Amino acid sequence: GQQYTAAIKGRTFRNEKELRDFIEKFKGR
Repeated sequence: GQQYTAAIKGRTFRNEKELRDFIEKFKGR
């Protein structure tokens, strides 16, 4: 699969499950 390359620079995710959670962290401002 097309792994996320833009979405996040310097921190990539292998499991979208963890990105769904870290996403909850970015969305908060």
